Amino acid sequence: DPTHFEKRFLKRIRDLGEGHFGKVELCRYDPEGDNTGEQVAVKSLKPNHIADLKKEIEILRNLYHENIVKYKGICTGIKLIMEFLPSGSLKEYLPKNKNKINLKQQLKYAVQICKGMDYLGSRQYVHRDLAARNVLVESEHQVKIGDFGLTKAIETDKEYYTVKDDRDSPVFWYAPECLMQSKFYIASDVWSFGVTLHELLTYCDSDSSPMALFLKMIGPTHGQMTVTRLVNTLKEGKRLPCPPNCPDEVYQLMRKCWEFQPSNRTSFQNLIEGFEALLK
Ligand SMILES: COc1ccc(Cl)cc1-c1nn(C)cc1NC(=O)c1cnn2cccnc12
Repeated sequence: DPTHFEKRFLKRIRDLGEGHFGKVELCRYDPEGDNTGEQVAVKSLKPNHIADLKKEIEILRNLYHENIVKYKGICTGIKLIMEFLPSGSLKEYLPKNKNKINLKQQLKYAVQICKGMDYLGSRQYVHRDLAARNVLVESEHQVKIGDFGLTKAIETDKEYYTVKDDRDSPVFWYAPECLMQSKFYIASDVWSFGVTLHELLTYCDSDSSPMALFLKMIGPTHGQMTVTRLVNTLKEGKRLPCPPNCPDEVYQLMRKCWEFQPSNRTSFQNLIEGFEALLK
């Protein structure tokens, strides 16, 4: 079985990244024992979260798209084995490559994120975690959606999935329905995409991050009152400002991701056409 990675041959090299419950490591699968084996990215949990990882593995095993990270297999306790992309995420790549990545490349990356996301939605799934940290860089010409840790299936003939465990949520990327009722629609991922586009256009600058910008708008002195204050700001019609050097035509497309009601938001296909017209 080419998708079965034996524990004895999966050699840990170094850490790539870490979250609250999981971590990704660079390993080499070396059955020959001479360091000629293929490098792979391995996701595992820190010592039920085990059940969630098993559902995440089965989602990725069945996704096939040029802008979705490639599933390679499993190591059985279970580890998810995937292709290794040495450039890492946009969050680490963009601050180090501003000279190479111009506006034309930023908009092509935006089209690619939209294509991967439209494919996920056609498979009846809602991501719930679309942010620059979850987009990997294949090359200066290609990006891939690189994590599916919070992904849920939407029931047939239903418009949304309700999440009970909303602990450690990326609130500054969440649409009003997610914050107010814990409801996740395909239109909620469109809202998240608008915030990821803002990150891409600022080259993931820490000082102008969505969290930093919203906290200036609401006040960084609230604590447990932060989310209510965020909801009030959005209900008032306030939104993230236009990124520096971002043309108005691009900002207007970003604004279409942030219509208050999910049913009024632009689709991923409408965004692709919008960006393709600006690229011509
Ligand atoms: C999407 O990334 C993550 C997802 C979950 C976690 Cl827990 C950490 C990262 C992460 N943090 N950082 C800083 C870098 C990461 N990842 C890579 O560099 C990487 C390279 N190839 N690859 C393939 C699949 C997944 N990740 C990678």
